[PDB]
Amino acid sequence: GSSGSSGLNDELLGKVVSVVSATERTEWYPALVISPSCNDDITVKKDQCLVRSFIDSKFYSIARKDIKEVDILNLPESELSTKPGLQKASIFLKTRVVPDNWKMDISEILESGPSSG
Repeated sequence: GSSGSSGLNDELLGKVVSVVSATERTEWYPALVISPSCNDDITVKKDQCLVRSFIDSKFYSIARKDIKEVDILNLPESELSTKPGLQKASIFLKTRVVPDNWKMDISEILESGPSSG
């Protein structure tokens, strides 16, 4: 089980992050940073980056200056058990595998085992 496939390795990107609201520095939501590969029209400012929400799973364009490391997998079961954007996010921090609803580039790699059998 290896299947060489380097999908741009990063520390901040490809991981869950907390987005700080511009209308409320307090309010923050989880989002899986990503790059506009498929989406073209999606114009990402120079000080902006594409992310993947863990609530509705929508594509938002925030500023990296609004993002900041977070501990979703460190959150209490109370927050996760409740907060969705967190839970899912956390799940991806434990299961390290987004839902088929995302289909990043692993959910498919799953398949029926390594290669039939």
